[PDB]
Formats: sequence, structure tokens, C-alpha cells
Amino acid sequence: EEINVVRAAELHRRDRFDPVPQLRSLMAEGPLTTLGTGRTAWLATGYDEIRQVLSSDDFSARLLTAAGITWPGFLTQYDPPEHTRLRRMVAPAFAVRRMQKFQPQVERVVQDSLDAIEALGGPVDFVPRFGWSVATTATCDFLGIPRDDQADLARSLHASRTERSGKRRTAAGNKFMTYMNKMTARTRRDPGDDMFGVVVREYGDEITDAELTGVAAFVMGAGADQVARFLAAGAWLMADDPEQFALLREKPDTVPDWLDEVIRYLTTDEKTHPRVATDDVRIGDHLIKAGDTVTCSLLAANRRNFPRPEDRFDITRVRPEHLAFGHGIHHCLGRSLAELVFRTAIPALAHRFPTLRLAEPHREIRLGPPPFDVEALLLDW
Amino acid sequence: GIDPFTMFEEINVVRAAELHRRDRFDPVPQLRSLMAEGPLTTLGTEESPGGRTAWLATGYDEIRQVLSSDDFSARLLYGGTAAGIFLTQYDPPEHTRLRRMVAPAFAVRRMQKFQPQVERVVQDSLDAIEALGGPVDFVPRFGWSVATTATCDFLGIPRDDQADLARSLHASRTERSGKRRTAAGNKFMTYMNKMTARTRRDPGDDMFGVVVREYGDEITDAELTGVAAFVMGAGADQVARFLAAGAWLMADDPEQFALLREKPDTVPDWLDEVIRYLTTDEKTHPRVATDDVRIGDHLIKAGDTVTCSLLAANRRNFPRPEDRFDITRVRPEHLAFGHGIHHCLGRSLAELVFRTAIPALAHRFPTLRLAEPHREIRLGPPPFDVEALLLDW
Ligand code: HEM
Ligand code: HEM
Repeated sequence: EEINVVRAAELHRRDRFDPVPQLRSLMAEGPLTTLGTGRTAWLATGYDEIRQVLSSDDFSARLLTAAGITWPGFLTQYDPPEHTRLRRMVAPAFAVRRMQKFQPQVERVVQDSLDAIEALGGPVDFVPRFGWSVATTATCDFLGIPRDDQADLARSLHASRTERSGKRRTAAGNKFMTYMNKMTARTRRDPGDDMFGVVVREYGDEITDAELTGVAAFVMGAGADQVARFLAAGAWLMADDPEQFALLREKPDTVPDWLDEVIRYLTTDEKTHPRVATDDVRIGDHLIKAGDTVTCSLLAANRRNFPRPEDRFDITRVRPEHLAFGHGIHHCLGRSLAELVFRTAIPALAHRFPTLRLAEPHREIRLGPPPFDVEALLLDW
Repeated sequence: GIDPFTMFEEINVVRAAELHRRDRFDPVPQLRSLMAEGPLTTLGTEESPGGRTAWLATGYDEIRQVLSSDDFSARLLYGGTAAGIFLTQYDPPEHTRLRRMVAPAFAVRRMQKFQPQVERVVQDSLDAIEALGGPVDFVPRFGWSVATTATCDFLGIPRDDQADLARSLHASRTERSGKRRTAAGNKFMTYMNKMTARTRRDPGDDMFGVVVREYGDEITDAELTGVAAFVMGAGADQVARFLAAGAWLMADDPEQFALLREKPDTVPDWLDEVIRYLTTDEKTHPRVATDDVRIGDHLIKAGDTVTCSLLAANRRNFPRPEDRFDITRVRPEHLAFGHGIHHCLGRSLAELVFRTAIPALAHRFPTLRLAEPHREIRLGPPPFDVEALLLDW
């Protein structure tokens, strides 16, 4: 049953922004297909069926010991009621009011990230200078990491995930986590105006150091990876189809749902973590036996009408429907922060470089392994 | 979010734990298969240039090589994990410096002196079981009763205090509520801080007084407290789980333990065989490679991790006849207490408790049996955790 998680990864590659032919074949086969098999690994590609799976109380997101021991603060490895307690304690850091009040700082992050790019001059790689820069600075600011330490903290996170020397990965992972631990200690003594502080002032000794460090490490990792990769993919979409984003730039009021369409089209997290069934559960016409796993294809759901015309990127589309942030109890806790950064950074780029385009538009943009990972994006203006 | 499969240390801890579940007393088929493959196999690899590999060592000699090598670190793994937040987290020189100061408390002469007290603890626990009447759960009534009392006596906690103090320590590590964790932790700490202050005024006969006499200045209060908490928490857990699994083995194979009770001098190494067969701590903490090392027919790169299967080493000939429990086996070999600089500090205490309590049980209840012979015994997550053991006699 473990090879079936490798198999899922293969189906979520991309032909530029499009899903690959292998996935399309499964999509047209039906809403729910077998990946492998008396236990069965299923892929859910139907919009309705995915929602049924992700919102059912007869599935667990657990791999298998209590989540808190090996995965403290890694929410998508908790089941209720432990999941419910921990998510309740961190959720107020992501409430609408705190997100609105964060918006001015996120605006400055994008403006300064754009001030650096213009000074450097075209052409220039937007993967590090726009994607990575905005994402890590915004996420560090949200956590209250002092500005003087962010560059080195962000460098150690990146090195821990990508370094070509395994030895240097270990050292960087240790550097990163020690810093997150020290942040937890400073909050416990003197809670500030940030995620750490908000959690500790509301709950205090109810949340443990392991939980708090765990959640903070997760938010840093999610913020740095998810937001950076999305912003890189957004800049590429801007370069590829600039007339649609000129409409955003000049007449944003006529396209109030624009961000949902970009999210739908790009789908930079293509699939959810496998869910294991705990009762026999009818899902559509299909029977999922207790012990089966179901992986949900968020790409399949959001791009369900590919390759027909209506699936093509249309920024004026009325109320775009997507499941890009999942569904049910594990739906993305960070959605409001991610969306704030995208709402701010994407139009800030359009206003700043209306004449944005690919430097070297002859050659293909190289993509890494999924999830959707633009490795370099050389743009001029 | 974050894909849990990209969490290198955590995902491979999980995979290693799954491999060290048990089918009654035996290794599961999945570990058996890896054992047959060779002395070292992969748990998993990060899929990128520079990606690290998590390895499982199952070969006896290869495990001794890994664990005696200076090119592996215990500290560097848990420092890259949110899960990693006493002695096993240290490398030399910190490891050496702390371990030398506490080692005198676990010396041979010290265990000889404690033996009469351990005999009394066993007899008291067995009297209480007898007074309850069958069927009795041997997990709380034999395993934990003996483990808690013997470990607290070793620390010199007065009998009146032991129940409350052990409860406090367990609360602080256990509860979901983090408020009750801090309250219980502070109750434990305030007691130990007084005990430390008392010891430093006049060193006594227990663990604290021995240490403070030989190394009083050079060891801190926090270090003393930390060692006590390990002995009372994790140490006691290890001992309780072993005694519960021992009692199960005795009920399961009464004829071999009848040999222990009637002709104990014919089976001088009996305890080494019981320990080998049961292997109630199935694996070591994962170590990070700090240099490249060739082991088996593989190259472990610096930054790769290795987890050693003590179960695999101890049960290396499973399922052949020679691996079966045989209390008369001459000089049984095992690595149940690890190897190299991190080898069990409490081995001699653990063995004294087992050497005393197991014969005591065999003599008291020669008719010991499962209460519900056909009902399966439920095992918790690794390490070897008998959840309930209803015995009668
Ligand atoms: C600062 C940015 C982000 C943070 C802090 C964040 C945080 C989280 C957290 C904590 C969860 C787990 C919630 C739970 O289990 O209860 C989660 C789940 C999820 N996030 Fe995010 N996230 C971020 C950005 C993104 C982005 C940009 C996407 C997609 C484009 C995304 C997609 C998801 C999905 C699909 C899940 C559900 C996973 C599943 O059910 O298996 N996240 N996120
Ligand atoms: C009163 C009982 C016990 C105490 C106080 C105790 C104490 C300790 C301590 C302090 C260490 C760390 C040593 C270091 O890093 O230098 C250790 C390691 C170890 N102990 Fe124990 N122990 C006890 C019982 C047991 C039992 C019953 C077993 C097995 C059946 C066991 C197996 C181990 C193993 C395998 C290690 C090494 C782990 C590794 O290298 O990663 N111990 N013990």
C-alpha cells in the first residue's frame, strides 16, 4: 500500500499549467478510480466525491502513537478531539481582524521586494527575488521574527530542504529549529504582537512548548514553500497572459473574484494527503471498505473541464469554484494569510511592471518535481 | 500546508516504529523480510540532489559497528526535529562529563547493597496480588507495583511520598491539558529541589548522596533532578514493561520456568536468554552520520541516519528452532541494552530487579496461567507494551 503514494505523485505533473494526459484519462474514467489493490487505494477526482471524503468522519488523516509525540503541532496528522483542541488554540492568529491589520505590513513587503528588482534591472530571476523574498519576509513578519535575523533563518530553512550536501542539510535543519525554539522561549517570557504572542496570551500554559514550536515551524515551512511557489507561478501566468492582468491593474472592480480564478487555474497543491477509511463508506456509487485509502486530486477537481474552452484561464469568470485549500476539518488554516499575500503582491507586480515579459521567451520554463515548482523565471520589462 | 512525507526525521521514525510491532513475542513479517535482505536496508530517501537516506541496521556486527563508532551523533537528529523538544541527546564531551558523575550510583557494589530491599519489594507486591485474588492484571499489580517502588527506593524517596510524586511526574509528561502539565511538573520539581538541598547538606545512602559525595560541586541541581526523573519515569517504564512481558512468557511457557525454580544452578545464564527473547526495547534512537562510512555493502553518507534494530540482532535466527526461547542456552548473546558510549546506564539496576522478581513470581505462583487462555493479549504501540495481562493461579 505504500507504493500507491508514490503513484499519486506521478499523476500530478504538469504540461506547463495543464494537467498531464495520464490524469485526464483517470478523470474521464469516472469520479473515483483505483490506484492499486484485500485493501484498495483510490484516487478521487470528482468535485462532489472529494468533498464527501474530506468532510466524512469515517476517514482519518493519520499515517498509523499519539500525533503529539512525533508530530507536535503538525495538525494534518491529528484526529479529533486532539485536532480540535490544538486548531482552536492557533486559529485566532488567522482571524479576519488580525489579517486586515496585517495588510499594511504585507503591502510594504511587496513594495520593498519590487524596489530591489527595479534597482537590479532586467532581466532578473523572479523565483528568488519576488517569490521567495515576499513569502519568507511576510511569513517571518507574521511570526514576529526580528528583521535582522530573517535572512539567515530563511537561508537555513531553504538549505535544510535543498542543500546538495546532506551534512549541510542536517546542520541547517538544526540551525533552523534552534531558532524556532528560542522564539518560543522569548514569547513565553514576553509575548509580542504576533502569532506566537497572540496564542500565548490567549492560552498560556494550555499549549505546550513542543506544540507551539511545532506549529510555528509548520507555519514558517508552509509560508515559505506554498506562498513562494504560488507567487512564482503567478508571475509566470502574468508574463504568459498579460492582457488579462492589465484588466486587473486598470479596472479591478470589474473582476472582484479574480484571485479565486488564478488559484483555480494554478492549483499549486495538487493533492491532499491520503485518508484511511475506518468504516465501510458509500461514496457515490462506489464502496470504500474500512482500511482502504483515498487520495483527493485537487487539480482534477479545479481543472475538471480540461481541455475544453471553459477551463482556460479567464480572470473575468463569475464566482470561480475550487478546492485548492482542501475541505472539512483539515482545510487550510493559513488560507487567509496566503490570500492576503496574493491579493497584495499580484496587483502590486502588475502596477509596477505593466510591460512585464519573459526574457528568453523561446525556451521552456523548467519545473521541478510536484508540487508546482517553477525553478527559474527570467523576466524583463 | 506541508506534505508529511517530506518530514525526513518524523516519517522515518514512523516507518521504523511500524517495523517493530510484535506478533505475540515474534518480529512481524515486514521486519523478518528486511532482516533476510542483508545487514543494512533503507527506510527512505529524500528525492533530490543531496537528499538524505534513513537506514535500518539489522545485522548484529553491523549494529555494534554503528553504535561503537565515533562518526555518529545522537544530538544532531533531534535538534532538526520539533519532536526533539537526558543523556541520549548529548555527544562527547558533554555526554562524557555528565555520564561519569552519575555512573557511581549504578556501580556493582551499590546493586549488591540494594538486593535485600528489592527482594522485599517483590514479596510485598506478590502478597498484594495474592490478597486481591485471581484473576489479577499483572501490568499494574506486578509490573508497575514493582517498578515504581524499586526505582523510588533506589532514589531514596520515602515510602509515604512515592505514590504522589510518581503520579506528579507521570501527569507532567502525560496529560493533554498543558495547564495540568505545568502544575504537576512544578509539584515534582519543588519536591526534588528540596531533596537536592537536603542531600547537599548531608549526603545519604541513595542515588543522590552517592553522586553528591563523589561529584557534588561539578554536578548541578537540574542535572540531579533530570537523572531522578529519568529513573522514575522512563527507567520505571522500561522495568514495568519487561516484568509484564516476563510474566506473560512465564504463563505461556511454565515448564521452562519450573526448571528455573527447582534447579536454578543448572541455568546460570537464564536471565540473558529471557532478555534476548523478549527484547522489550526494540530499537535505539536514530543516529546521524557525521562522516561517510561503509557498512555492509553500502555507503552511508554524512547526514544519513541509521536506526539499529536490537530486536533483529537478538532474534537474528528467527524463525529457525535455535531462536526459540530456551532457558538452558549456554551464554546467550544480546544487545538489549545497546552498545558503545550510550549503552544502558541502568542495566545493572534493571537486571537486579528482574533477577529478583522473576524467580520470586515462579516460586509464589507455580500454577500461574492466563485467565482467558483463548483471548488475545492486546499490545500497544512500540516499544513492547502489554496493555493488560489477566492472570490466575
Ligand atoms: C502562509 C501560508 C500557509 C500556511 C501557514 C498554511 C497552513 C496550513 C495548515 C496548518 C494546514 C493544516 C490544517 C489542519 O490540518 O487542520 C494546512 C492545510 C492545507 N493547506 Fe495550507 N497553509 C498555507 C498556504 C497554502 C497554500 C498556498 C495552499 C494551496 C495553494 C495550501 C493548501 C493546503 C491544503 C490543501 C491543505 C489541506 C491538506 C490536506 O487535507 O491533506 N496551503 N495549511
Ligand atoms: C531502572 C531502569 C533503567 C534505567 C534507569 C535506565 C537508564 C538509561 C539511561 C540513562 C540511558 C542513556 C545512556 C546514555 O545515553 O549514555 C539508557 C539507555 C538505554 N537503555 Fe536503559 N535504563 C533502564 C532500563 C532499561 C531496560 C529494561 C532496557 C531494555 C530491556 C534498556 C535499554 C536501554 C537501551 C537500548 C539504551 C540505549 C538507547 C540508544 O543508544 O539509543 N534500559 N538507559
